[PDB]
Formats: sequence, C-alpha cells, structure tokens
Amino acid sequence: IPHTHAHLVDAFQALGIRAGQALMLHASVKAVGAVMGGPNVILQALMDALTPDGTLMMYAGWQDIPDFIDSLPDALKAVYLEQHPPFDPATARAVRENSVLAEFLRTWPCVHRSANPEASMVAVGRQAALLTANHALDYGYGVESPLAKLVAIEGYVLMLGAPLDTITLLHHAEYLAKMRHKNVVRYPCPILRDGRKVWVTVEDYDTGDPHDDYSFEQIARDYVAQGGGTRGKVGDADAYLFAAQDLTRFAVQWLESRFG
Amino acid sequence: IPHTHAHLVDAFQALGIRAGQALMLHASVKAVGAVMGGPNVILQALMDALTPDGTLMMYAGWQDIPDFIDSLPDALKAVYLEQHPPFDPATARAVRENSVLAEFLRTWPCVHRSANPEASMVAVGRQAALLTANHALDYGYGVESPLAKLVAIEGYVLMLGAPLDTITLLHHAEYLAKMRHKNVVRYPCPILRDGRKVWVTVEDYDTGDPHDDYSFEQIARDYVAQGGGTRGKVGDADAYLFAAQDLTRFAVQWLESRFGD
Amino acid sequence: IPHTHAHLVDAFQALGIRAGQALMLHASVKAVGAVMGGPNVILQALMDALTPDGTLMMYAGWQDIPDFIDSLPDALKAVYLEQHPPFDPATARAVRENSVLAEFLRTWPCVHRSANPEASMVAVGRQAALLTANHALDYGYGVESPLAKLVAIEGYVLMLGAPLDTITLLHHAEYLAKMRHKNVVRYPCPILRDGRKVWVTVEDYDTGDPHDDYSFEQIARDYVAQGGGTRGKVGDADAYLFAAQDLTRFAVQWLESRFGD
Amino acid sequence: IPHTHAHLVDAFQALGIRAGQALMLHASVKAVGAVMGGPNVILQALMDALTPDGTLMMYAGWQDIPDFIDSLPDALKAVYLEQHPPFDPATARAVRENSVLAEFLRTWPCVHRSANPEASMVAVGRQAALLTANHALDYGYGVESPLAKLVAIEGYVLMLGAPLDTITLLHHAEYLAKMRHKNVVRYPCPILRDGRKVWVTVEDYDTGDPHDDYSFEQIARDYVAQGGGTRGKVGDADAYLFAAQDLTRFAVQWLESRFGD
Ligand SMILES: CC(C)(COP(=O)(O)OP(=O)(O)OC[C@H]1O[C@@H](n2cnc3c(N)ncnc32)[C@H](O)[C@@H]1OP(=O)(O)O)[C@@H](O)C(=O)NCCC(=O)NCCS
Ligand SMILES: CC(C)(COP(=O)(O)OP(=O)(O)OC[C@H]1O[C@@H](n2cnc3c(N)ncnc32)[C@H](O)[C@@H]1OP(=O)(O)O)[C@@H](O)C(=O)NCCC(=O)NCCS
Ligand SMILES: CC(C)(COP(=O)(O)OP(=O)(O)OC[C@H]1O[C@@H](n2cnc3c(N)ncnc32)[C@H](O)[C@@H]1OP(=O)(O)O)[C@@H](O)C(=O)NCCC(=O)NCCS
Ligand SMILES: CC(C)(COP(=O)(O)OP(=O)(O)OC[C@H]1O[C@@H](n2cnc3c(N)ncnc32)[C@H](O)[C@@H]1OP(=O)(O)O)[C@@H](O)C(=O)NCCC(=O)NCCS
Ligand SMILES: CN[C@@H]1[C@@H](O)[C@@H](O[C@@H]2[C@@H](O)[C@H](O[C@H]3O[C@H]([C@@H](C)NC)CC[C@H]3N)[C@@H](N)C[C@H]2N)OC[C@]1(C)O
Ligand SMILES: CN[C@@H]1[C@@H](O)[C@@H](O[C@@H]2[C@@H](O)[C@H](O[C@H]3O[C@H]([C@@H](C)NC)CC[C@H]3N)[C@@H](N)C[C@H]2N)OC[C@]1(C)O
Ligand SMILES: CN[C@@H]1[C@@H](O)[C@@H](O[C@@H]2[C@@H](O)[C@H](O[C@H]3O[C@H]([C@@H](C)NC)CC[C@H]3N)[C@@H](N)C[C@H]2N)OC[C@]1(C)O
Ligand SMILES: CN[C@@H]1[C@@H](O)[C@@H](O[C@@H]2[C@@H](O)[C@H](O[C@H]3O[C@H]([C@@H](C)NC)CC[C@H]3N)[C@@H](N)C[C@H]2N)OC[C@]1(C)O
Repeated sequence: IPHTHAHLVDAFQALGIRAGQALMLHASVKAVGAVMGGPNVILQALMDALTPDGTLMMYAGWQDIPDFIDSLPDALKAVYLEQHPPFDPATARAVRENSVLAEFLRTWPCVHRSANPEASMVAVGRQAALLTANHALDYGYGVESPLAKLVAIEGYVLMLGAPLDTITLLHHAEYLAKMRHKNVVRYPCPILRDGRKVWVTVEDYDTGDPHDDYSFEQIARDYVAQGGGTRGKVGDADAYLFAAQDLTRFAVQWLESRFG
Repeated sequence: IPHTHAHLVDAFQALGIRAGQALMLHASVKAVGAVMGGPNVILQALMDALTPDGTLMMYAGWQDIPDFIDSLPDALKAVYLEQHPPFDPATARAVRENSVLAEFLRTWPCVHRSANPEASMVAVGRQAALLTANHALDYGYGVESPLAKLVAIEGYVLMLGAPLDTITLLHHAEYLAKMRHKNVVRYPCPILRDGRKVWVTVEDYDTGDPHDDYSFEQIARDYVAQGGGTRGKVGDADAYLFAAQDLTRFAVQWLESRFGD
Repeated sequence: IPHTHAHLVDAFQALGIRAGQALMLHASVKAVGAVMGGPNVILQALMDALTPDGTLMMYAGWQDIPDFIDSLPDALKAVYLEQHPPFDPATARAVRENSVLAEFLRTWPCVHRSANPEASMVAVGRQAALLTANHALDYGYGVESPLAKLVAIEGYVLMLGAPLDTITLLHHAEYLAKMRHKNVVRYPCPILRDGRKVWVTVEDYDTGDPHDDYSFEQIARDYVAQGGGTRGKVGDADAYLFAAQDLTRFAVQWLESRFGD
Repeated sequence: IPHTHAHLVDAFQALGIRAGQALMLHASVKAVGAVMGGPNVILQALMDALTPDGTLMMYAGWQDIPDFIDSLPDALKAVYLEQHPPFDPATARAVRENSVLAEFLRTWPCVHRSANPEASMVAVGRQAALLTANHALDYGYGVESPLAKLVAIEGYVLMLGAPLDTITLLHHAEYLAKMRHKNVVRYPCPILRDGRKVWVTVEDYDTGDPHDDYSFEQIARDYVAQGGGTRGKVGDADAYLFAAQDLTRFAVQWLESRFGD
C-alpha cells in the first residue's frame, strides 16, 4: 500500500511538526517511497500538519543560471549575453538536484518566491511573504536572506530522507562565523529590472566548496551526536527535525572554534 | 465608564487583528475615549492581540527637526548650525501631531527605531528590528524604508479614530507611482556620525504637499468605497483595518490612472 | 554692403575662435546683418575658423514634438497616439525659435545628430560623433548629454547676437547643482525603435521654468561682470565667447550659493 | 656634460615628434642619462617639441590601489574597508613602476587626470581634457578610455628607453581583438562619490598577464621588423615612436591571426 495523505500527516506530527511552525524542507522523493497521489501529497500533508498558520519553505535556486559564462570562449559568451533569458521568478525552473519537490512547491498555489536567482527560496503559508521578502542579491545566505528570517522567527529544518550535507541553513552559519579566511566569488547573472533584461554582478561567499577543512555533514553529525534535533521515520525515509536557531548557534561556534 | 484592557483586546480581535501580524497604527487617543489605565493600555491591548510574534509600528519622526533653517536670515541660520542638537534616536521626541501614542511607543521597552530623522519609525515586536533596519536618509518613504518593508512582508495599517488623510503609507505609494510631476526637496538635518554631530543634506520627495491635484483623503475614501479594508468600533473610535499590500497597489493605480504615463 | 566670408572668418578669429575648438553656437541671423551668400556663409566661416579638426554644435530639438498630449481629451489624445509621426532624426525639423541656423546646421553635410528628441543636438566636425553619441532619453541635459561632453572636453559657447538667456548649457548647470527644490516631469514622446514607431515616457528636470527664484540672463550677466568670457563684434552682432567648463563651474556655484545645501 | 633642454628638444624632433601631435610617453629616466635640470627637463623638452597645441599623456594608475584585499584574512580585509583611503585624483600617487616621470607629469601645472583609478591617465596640453574625459571604471582600456581617444585623434606612442613590454596601448588592442578567450577580473576599489568614500566592484580584462601565448614585446618587435615606427637616440636612451592608429590596427590583426576563434 502506498503511503497515504493521512499517514504522512500523522508521521509529521509524531516527529514534532506543530501548527504554526515555519519549516524549511530538504527531501528525497525516492527515500519516502510510493505515495498515493505522488509528491504533491508529501507537500500537502506537511502543509496540513503546519496548518495555514504555519509556513513551508524550500530552496529552489535557478536550474539554468548562466553563472559560468566567463569560462566559455569569448564568442560564445557574447551569444549568452545577447540570447540567454533573464531570471524571471514566474518561470525560472528550480535546480533539479534540489529535489523535484522544490519545483513542485515553486508552482504551488499562493507561493511566494525570493528575488535572489542563485539562492531563490519558495514558500507557502502565513509567513511566506515575510520569509521571501527583500532577499539581497549579494551574500544571499547572509543577513538579508530567508535563512536569517527563519532563524529570527525560530523556525525549523526538516530533512526528509535528504543527506545531512544538503542543509542550506549551514551556509548562513558560514556567513555569520568569524573565520580566518572565506573565499568570495563574483559572477554575472541576468535579471529583470523595470521589465527589461539587465546583466549584473553578484558577490557572495563561495557556496560550491567549504571555506576550510570541513563538511556540512560533519557539522550536522556532530550536532546530532550531542543531542541536537529529533529523529524519526516518515514513510520509508529517515527524517531529522532541527531547530534553526540552535543549529545555527551550534554551527557558528563549531566553525569559529576550528577555523577562527 | 473607562474601556478596559480586556475589552480593547476583544475589539481589536473583532476588527480582524490576528496573532503574528505586522501592524502600523495611526490613532487619536481622544477618539477612543477614556481607557482604564490611560493610553498605555491601548498599546498593550494591541500588542496582546498581536502577541510577541506580531509587530506594532508607528511613525514618530522628530518633533524638533530643523529642516526649515534655509528659510531664515543668515544670522539666525548660523546660530542653528552652531547650537541645534543633532537627531539622537535615544532622545529625539516624536512629532506631537503624530499622536502622543507615537511618543508612548517610542519609549516602550524593547522598541526599535529607524535612523531617518524626518521619517523615523518606531516598532515593538518580532519584526521590529527588521522593519526599522537600514532606513536610508534620502527618500525616506521609498524603497529603503520601513513602509516598503511593511508592504513586502504583507503587513497591515490600523486607523484608530485617526483621519484617513494621515495614512503615511500613501507617501510610499507616491514614491512608487510614475507621475507627470514630482517635487524634489533637499533640506539640512543634524545627525550623529561616530558619536559626533554632523550636518547632512537630505533629499526626498516633498511630503508637505501633494505632487498634483489630489489628497490622501480622496484615495483612502475611494479605497473604502470599493470594499477595501474592514471597519469597526474600538472603544468610542471608528476604526479601519487595511492590508498594506492591497492599499499600496490601489493607491499607485489610483495616482497613475489620473497623473500617470 | 553685405558681410563677406573672409571678414566673418577674421571677426571670429579676432573674437578668440581657434583651430580645433569644440564650439556650441547660439545665434540670431538678423543681428549679424546682411551676409553675402546668406546664413550658409555664417556657418561656413565659423567652420573655417575652427578648421576640420574643430567641431561646431547647435541645439536643434524637435519643432513638432507632441509632449503636450497628456493635457488633451482622451478622444483627441487617441488620434495623436495613432497619427502623430515619431521622432525621425533624418527629418525631424529643428525648433524654429532655436534660430534657422540650427536647421541649416542640422541639414549640413557630414552632420551628426543626437538621439534625444526634445534635447537633440547637431554637430559637424572632428568631435561631432563623440559629442552626439549615446544621448540618453532621460535627463537630456544631464550626465549622458552632449552638454556634459562639451564641458568634459573643455569646449566653448559662442553667443552670436543671441540673448544671454538662451544658453542651453545652463540647463546642464541646473542638473549638476544641488538645490533645495527641483521639478521633475514625465512626458510622452514617439520615437523609432527597430524601424517602428513606439511611444515612450521621458523623465527630465523641467526646463520650461527655473527651479527657483533665478533667471539664465541673471547668471550670465553676473559671469560677464566678474570677467568671464570675451566680447566683440561679428558683423553687426554683439558676440560673446565663453569657456564651457568655466561657465558651468561658475553657474553651479551661483545656483548652490543661493539655493544650495 | 648632462643633456641640455635644447639638445633633447632636437632629439625628440629628429624622431618625428611634431607640433600639435598627441603623444603618450613611456620612459626610463635612468636610460636617458644625466639631464641638466633633472627629469623636469625631459618633460619640458617634450612639451616644447609638441608646442602648446600638442598634448602629452602618461599612464599614472594608483600606487596604493587596494585591489588585493580578497586575498587577505577576513579580519584584515575588514580593516581595509574601514580605513583605506579612496582614490582621490588630486593626491593619489602614480604607480612607481610606471616611472617617476608619470608622477612628475601627474603634478605638472594644468594637468588633467582620468577617473579610472587602476587605469588613470594624466595629460597636459591642448587635448588633455578630451583624452582624460569620461574614463569608464569598467574595461578601462576599452571603448570609453584615453587609449581609444588617442587612436581616434591619430596620436602617437613614444618609448623613451622603456621596454617594449610596457606599451599600454596594446591593452586596448587586446580589448578590441576577437580572441578565443580573455580573462576577466572583478575586484573591489574605494572611490569618491559625493565627496564620500564608496567601495565599488570594477570589472576589466586581466592586464597583469596576457590572455594567450604572447608578449607585448613580441608584438612590438614584429611591428618594427615589418617597417613600423621610427627609432633613434634621445640622450643615452633608445627611443621608438609609433603611430597609435597603425600600431593598434597591426596588433589587433596580429592577435586575431594567432589566437582568434
Ligand atoms: C539529490 C536528491 C534530490 C536526489 O533524491 P531523489 O529522490 O532521487 O530525487 P527527487 O527528490 O527529485 O525525486 C525524484 C522522483 O520524483 C518522482 N516523481 C513522481 N511524480 C513526478 C512527477 N510529476 N514529475 C517528476 N517526477 C516525479 C520521479 O519518479 C522521480 O524519480 P525518477 O526521475 O528517477 O523516475 C536527494 O538525494 C537530495 O539530496 N535531497 C536534498 C536536496 C536539497 O535540498 N539540496 C539543497 C542544496 S545543497
Ligand atoms: C492630530 C491627532 C493626533 C489629534 O488627536 P488627539 O486624540 O486630540 O491627540 P493624541 O492622540 O495625541 O492624544 C492626546 C491626549 O492624550 C491624553 N493623555 C492621556 N495620558 C496622557 C499622558 N501621560 N501624557 C500626555 N497626554 C495624555 C491627553 O488627555 C491628551 O489630550 P490633551 O493634551 O488635550 O489633554 C489626530 O487627529 C490624528 O491625526 N491622528 C493620526 C496622526 C498620525 O498618525 N499622523 C501621521 C502623519 S500625517
Ligand atoms: C529667437 C531668435 C532666433 C530670433 O532671431 P532672428 O534673427 O529673428 O531669427 P533667425 O536667427 O532664425 O533668422 C531668421 C532670418 O533668417 C533669414 N534667412 C536668410 N535665408 C533664409 C532662408 N533660406 N530660409 C529662411 N530664412 C532665411 C530670414 O530673413 C529670417 O528672417 P524672417 O523669417 O523674418 O524673414 C533669437 O533672438 C534667439 O533667441 N537666438 C538664440 C536661440 C537659441 O539658441 N535658443 C536655445 C534654446 S533657449
Ligand atoms: C620600471 C622602469 C620605470 C624603471 O626605469 P628607471 O629609469 O630605473 O626608473 P624611473 O624612470 O622611475 O627613474 C628613477 C630615477 O629617477 C631619478 N630622479 C631624478 N630626480 C628625481 C627626483 N626628484 N625624485 C625621484 N627620482 C629622481 C632618480 O635617480 C631615480 O633613480 P633612483 O631612485 O634609483 O636614485 C622602466 O624600466 C620602465 O619600465 N619604464 C616604462 C614604465 C611604463 O610606462 N609602464 C606602463 C605600465 S606596463
Ligand atoms: C550553477 N552554479 C553553482 C552555484 O549555483 C553554487 O551553487 C551552490 C551549490 O553548488 C551547493 O551544492 C553543493 O552541495 C551539495 C551538498 C552535497 N553539500 C556538499 C551538493 C552539490 C554541491 N555543489 C549548494 N549547497 C549551495 C549553492 N549556492 O555553487 C557554485 C556553482 C558551481 O557556481
Ligand atoms: C482642526 N482641523 C483639523 C485639520 O487641521 C487637519 O490637520 C492635519 C494637518 O495638521 C497635518 O499637516 C501637517 O503635516 C504636513 C506634512 C509636512 N507632514 C509631514 C504639513 C502641515 C502639518 N501641519 C496633516 N498631515 C493631517 C491633517 N489631518 O486635521 C483634521 C482637522 C479636524 O480637519
Ligand atoms: C518676453 N519677451 C519676449 C520673449 O518672447 C523672448 O523670447 C524667448 C522666449 O520665447 C523663449 O521661451 C519660449 O520657449 C520655452 C520652451 C519652448 N523651452 C525653453 C517656453 C516659453 C516660450 N515663450 C525663451 N526660452 C527665450 C526668450 N528669448 O524674446 C524676447 C521678447 C520677444 O521680448
Ligand atoms: C595592483 N594590482 C595590479 C593591477 O593594477 C594590474 O596591473 C597591471 C600591471 O601588472 C601591468 O604591468 C606589468 O607588466 C610590465 C612588465 C612587462 N615590465 C616590463 C610592468 C610590470 C608588471 N606589473 C601593466 N602593463 C598594466 C596594469 N594594469 O594587474 C596586476 C595587479 C597585480 O592586479
């Protein structure tokens, strides 16, 4: 029997999902196993556990972001500058490796989407506009980000069969932590400004590689080992539920003690 | 018989105030009528309806801002440049005509205050720091303002016995609207920079008069007439509750249809 | 006896016109008096004094720009939107009040014309393409204007029997000057885009009236009184020759000292 | 015994330097040998050969540009962002490796300086304002640069005992050439905006290393070998005089023939 909407709602509640929470989801559809109605039901069951007074957010990004054009031959780069479409939040597809669930949520009714193309977040619920508002283009995991706001309202992160290395919130901890050196990247990106395409330069800390000798899975496993978070099964998937404030505090101290 | 805290909470909730909302208040204490405990209880009852997870914001400004000194004779202007105190957010009193409630909220525990002297906003609650942060000195009702942020996080405006022409949010609608004519002003203002008094020039759209043949009362009454917002009684006061996003959208379209491209 | 080409060249050189200069001209044909060969000879004599390594520029504008249509009733405005021709730089006639000499220069061999319809400049000579390039539609007397470039390359302004209140360069001084009050306008204009007529909205500082209590004649006469420029006769005309950089610097200071920060 | 002004003027003239030319100089003071009056006389002799109708330009840059701060520990970078002064064209010292002569010319009477900090050019003479005007911050050796204008006005480049690898004009040829790949750099820089320090991001082609398997000395040697330019002695220094137009054309074709796509 495929997992039902009711059984998923109940499993989310048993894990500790409560009405009114703000929750960021990382997921693997395959890890959950067959669901009666497909991945829509995962999202709807989670929303139902949160109720309309809660909020569900996912990292969408932009699957087709042309941030690599400086590596191309000059003639090809010029074609990209002329012909590549800009980031349009109405149509820009979510990064496939962020789970199809992120693309499902991006196209959900009443969804709100943040403006930073590379770091774009999507959310549905009471605080969806708040979480996604005024997402700065530079340092998209920093102070002016949905991650900062998730911490401020004491939200949560749910890992639903997703590897612990994929906790996007830890990029916000990297931003906050006083470390000896962080790598800064500057890359071009087309956006919409006054309804017209404009290429801008985006500045950020490197999010493709760590700034020192560490991994996100290492931080998260250390957090779990010292009693952090709650663990349970949802469908066939191993699930972890973390408080964003405590995990961020732990991760900053973890990074500063080792690399500060 | 003075209105009680409990009855004000009930009246706010009946109007549509809910836990977690971000709310900008315009008020008249006299319109509410006698409250048991005074105007403090109006603020506390509203904060209780919003809960600590909600936010209450008011326009404080600066009662003593010397933005008029260019109109004075040179000798008097010289004294102002030498002797007028700078905007200190810890002490700068709220504009009296913004209601004594704005000054009451400005001095409330855990308050946050925005840095733009003329346009300074004060807020208490979960999003108080967010709303008041990085308030640019130029164009204080524009893109880098608490009003823009209130719209972005889909907050609300509550008129508590206040006239409809006192909706400060409509100055943000003026900023957004593409209009045939706008007045731009530059005026001096003393501020604190690294703990020292410095005189800077602030540039803004004129907020002392409309940019064309309209009034804020016209826009607000037209909004209400077409079903915008909710109306109800709080104490003795007529109250209006507006969604900031919907009101701003309406006002921008209202201005652009009459004076736009 | 009409003034000859040779005598006009000599008069221009005596005034201080030199080979290689970039020169913006304001003129009255009547003030110069009868010229042997007509106004063509005024332009050719000036170009000869400048040599091909110099540049001559005039403000052409567009005599038929329909920037007033927002004031019309909707039915009449609709006809203008459908039927009024767009700004075509090949055919758009210069503003008649800018002197027929501006229209003469607009249709001169090897002329370059800037793209801003209301503020369009025409130029012939070594720096004609440079001066007229990339003239932005918004703020046509501002940073992206031929007037800004004339200042930047330290060109000159020649008043050839033209009243001192017609110095278009002073609109660039207004743009630069930090003043207590500025009027910003938006107006419609049809242009060519990919060979098709398109209506756009242009934003600019108001150039129909000053932004404060001053006149262009007032500024220029003050400049002359303190030793600015050189004066002389060209034909029958009173002539003034100003350095664009020094006049702009003076005018910005003049405006800011009276209406500035 | 030390070289005199009169002999240096003649030596420059013998090379082909003529009245009215626009000339960019690269130099080694040591290569010229002892001059009666010091390096000032090198500059003055060159200006005299060019006459006041000519123009002399050098690449000054900024000796203290902090374009390296991303390589520093984060705590040190924060100090630079707070404490490092901005590029002030009045005081920013020329890059020492650009010759002390560039710093001498930067502080010469009637000098003009372009606004791009890393690529800043200084010039004295009739077209000094033109050459240094509107120098874009991004792609400072490209279309909106003093090198583009030097080509447009048919200027010249003089190597005065300077290595052929130091021909800055060839960075403009790199910009123009359709090459298979060019390296783009983006770096921070403090500048002045409204009299205040502001950190901006500057984008440019890498000028610290070639974009492919070539050197500027290689290009220049090939140019000389096929008859380009003139060569002679000025003091003790080997000198080369190149036409900017022809050298740029040659260098673009050279780069596209070997490294184009
Ligand atoms: C990479 C990762 C997503 C892969 O997990 P996955 O379960 O294999 O992939 P998804 O979650 O996208 O689900 C894919 C399945 O959805 C199924 N599915 C059901 N209905 C579908 C529909 N209408 N359309 C598309 N797919 C559908 C498909 O069967 C698909 O499997 P298939 O394409 O192999 O046939 C996962 O390991 C992971 O890392 N998740 C966390 C990702 C994250 O949050 N990253 C943040 C940035 S580090
Ligand atoms: C102008 C306006 C404030 C006048 O309304 P009001 O009720 O008369 O004035 P206030 O709201 O400031 O309340 C004043 C009353 O508070 C009472 N009060 C109670 N406790 C008080 C205390 N400790 N200290 C001072 N006053 C106190 C006083 O009785 C005072 O009345 P009084 O001074 O005449 O004796 C109102 O009409 C209005 O426009 N409100 C909206 C204002 C706004 O938000 N403007 C935004 C910019 S357009
Ligand atoms: C308004 C102003 C141009 C009037 O001066 P003016 O000498 O009477 O007018 P013009 O310079 O255009 O010369 C007109 C004369 O050129 C003569 N002319 C000679 N050949 C001509 C020809 N082929 N075609 C048309 N006119 C010719 C005509 O006699 C004509 O006079 P007329 O039409 O009355 O018969 C002058 O006072 C002025 O202000 N000049 C500065 C304008 C300016 O630069 N403004 C900038 C924007 S503020
Ligand atoms: C690097 C290079 C400048 C070195 O040449 P150089 O002759 O040794 O150095 P300079 O031209 O700066 O002249 C320095 C000499 O000026 C002399 N001098 C005379 N008066 C002087 C004065 N008031 N102040 C300072 N130096 C003075 C000094 O003797 C000094 O030598 P010293 O400091 O060792 O005692 C030269 O090889 C070169 O490359 N020139 C071209 C540079 C260029 O244009 N680069 C463009 C960017 S690639
Ligand atoms: C497409 N351009 C990407 C850019 O978007 C950027 O995306 C990173 C993205 O690469 C990064 O994912 C990394 O982390 C994932 C997880 C296993 N942590 C190691 C797997 C993919 C791996 N690249 C995300 N955690 C954060 C996201 N901002 O990374 C650098 C880049 C290659 O230029
Ligand atoms: C007593 N008659 C009042 C009338 O004065 C009226 O005055 C205030 C009026 O005083 C107030 O104006 C102030 O605000 C203007 C602007 C500069 N605020 C930033 C400039 C004038 C300044 N006095 C308006 N913003 C709001 C308006 N309601 O209020 C209602 C009323 C009952 O009609
Ligand atoms: C008021 N005195 C008149 C006047 O018409 C005057 O004409 C023009 C005057 O007409 C002209 O203004 C016209 O042009 C303005 C607009 C077309 N751009 C500036 C709007 C007002 C309009 N009258 C001014 N820019 C310059 C002025 N010299 O000439 C002197 C005179 C004939 O005595
Ligand atoms: C201070 N930052 C510099 C930057 O300004 C920039 O400097 C280059 C500079 O590196 C380059 O000069 C190099 O080539 C010359 C070499 C061939 N000597 C004969 C002079 C010394 C050497 N620095 C100049 N031709 C152009 C100049 N823009 O690039 C390198 C850099 C390290 O990022």
